[PDB]
Amino acid sequence: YVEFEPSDKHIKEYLNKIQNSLSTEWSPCSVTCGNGIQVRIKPGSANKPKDELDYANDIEKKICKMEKCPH
Ligand SMILES: [Pt+2]
Repeated sequence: YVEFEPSDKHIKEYLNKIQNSLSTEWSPCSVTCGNGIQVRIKPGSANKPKDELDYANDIEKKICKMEKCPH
């Protein structure tokens, strides 16, 4: 059945996109309408170099919901 949840592959793609602004503050929502994701570096991982961020443990993720997508 369709999951209707964001996928890890897609969240990782977003991480690539916003990597220059990635911080311990929540990122912008990945979408301007519908459902997307926001990500941030976990506060306890702020000291880590970019190349040692573990997806599961060092990155936090939350669903964000914008207004319905228009036709
Ligand atoms: Pt929104």
